[PDB]
Amino acid sequence: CAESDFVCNNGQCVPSRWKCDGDPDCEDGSDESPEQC
Ligand SMILES: [Ca+2]
Repeated sequence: CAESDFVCNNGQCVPSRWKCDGDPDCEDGSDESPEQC
C-alpha cells in the first residue's frame, strides 16, 4: 500500500478517510470496532 493509505491486518489498502465509517472495509473489521470508535 502507498505511504498515505492505511493497511488492514490482511494487507488491504483502505483510505484514511474510511475509519469509523460504518462499513466493514477491512476483512477483520478492526477499523470498525465499536469500542475503539
Ligand atoms: Ca471501513
